Amino acid sequence: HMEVTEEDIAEIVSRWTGIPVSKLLEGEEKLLRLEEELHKRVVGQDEAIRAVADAIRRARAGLKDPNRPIGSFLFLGPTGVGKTELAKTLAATLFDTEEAMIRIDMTEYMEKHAVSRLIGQLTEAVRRRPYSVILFDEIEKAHPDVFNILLQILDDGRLTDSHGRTVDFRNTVIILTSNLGSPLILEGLQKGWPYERIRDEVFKVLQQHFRPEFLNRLDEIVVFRPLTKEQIRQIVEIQLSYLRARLAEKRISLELTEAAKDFLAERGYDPVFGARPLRRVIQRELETPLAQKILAGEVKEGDRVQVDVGPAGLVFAVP
Repeated sequence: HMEVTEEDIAEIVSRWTGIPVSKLLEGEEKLLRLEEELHKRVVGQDEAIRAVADAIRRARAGLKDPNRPIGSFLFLGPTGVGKTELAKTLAATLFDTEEAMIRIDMTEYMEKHAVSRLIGQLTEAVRRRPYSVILFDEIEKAHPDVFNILLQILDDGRLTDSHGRTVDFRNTVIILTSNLGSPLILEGLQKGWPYERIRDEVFKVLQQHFRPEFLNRLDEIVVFRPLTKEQIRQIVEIQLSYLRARLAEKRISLELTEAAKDFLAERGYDPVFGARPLRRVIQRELETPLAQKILAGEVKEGDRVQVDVGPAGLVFAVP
C-alpha cells in the first residue's frame, strides 16, 4: 500500500504491545546484514561484531534455550576500543534507540548491601523495558553477592526482586565488560617482563575473577584488540561527523590532510583509555582554532577549509 507505510502499521503494534519497531521488522532479512549495521559505527573489532551477530542469529533461528536472554557476552581487552559503542549501536539497531540500553557501573556495587540496590535499580529498569541491552561495566569490581544475581539472569532469563515477583530478562541482551589483564599487560611491557610471564600472569588473574561455572553460562567470550593506526584514522573521521554537519549549515567544508588525522590520532589515542580521550583532543586541537578563525572573519559562509599539520599544531587554509 502506497499512502500507508510498513512503519505506520508497525508503530501501532509497537505502541500497543511495547515491542520495538525493529523487533517487529527484524524479518523484513536484516539479521543477515546486521554486521554492516554495527560497522557503520564500530570501526575495527570484526571478531566482536561477528560473535554478537552469530549469537543473535542462533536465538532468532530457534536454536538456543528460549528460557535465557537473547545474548550474553563478556567483552575483554582494553577500554576505549569499541565496547560501549557496540553496546549502544546494538541497542539502536535491535531496540530502536540507545535509550534502550541500561548501564550498570559496578563501581557502585562493591560493599555487600549492593544487592538490594540492584533488586530495584536493575529490576525496575528491566520491568518497564523488557527489550533492553544491559551493560555491566567493569564486572570484575562487583561483589560476589552481586555476581550471584547475575547468574540467576543467565540461568532462566528471569530474576526475583524484593516483593517476590520475577522480572523477565528473556528479551534482554547482557554485555559484561572488563579490563582485567590489559593494565597488567601494560605493566609487564614497561617492566620488561618476558612474554610467557605476562601471558601466565593474565591467565591466573582471569581465573580468579571468572570461574568456569560462570563463563559456561555465557554465549561468547570476546577479547577486544587494540586498534591499528588505520582503524584510528577511521575513528577520527567518524568523530568529526557532528562538527562537519554543524559547519554544513553555513556550507563550510572541512578537509583534513593525511598528517592532520594522524596528529589527532596520536594525541587522542593511548593504550590506557584507547580512543576515549579523542573527543577532547579534537575539541582542543581543531574546534578551538576553527572557532577563532570563524569569529575573526577569516572563515566565512560557503568557504572551503583545508586542515593541515604544522609545528605549532594544526594550520588552516582557504584555497
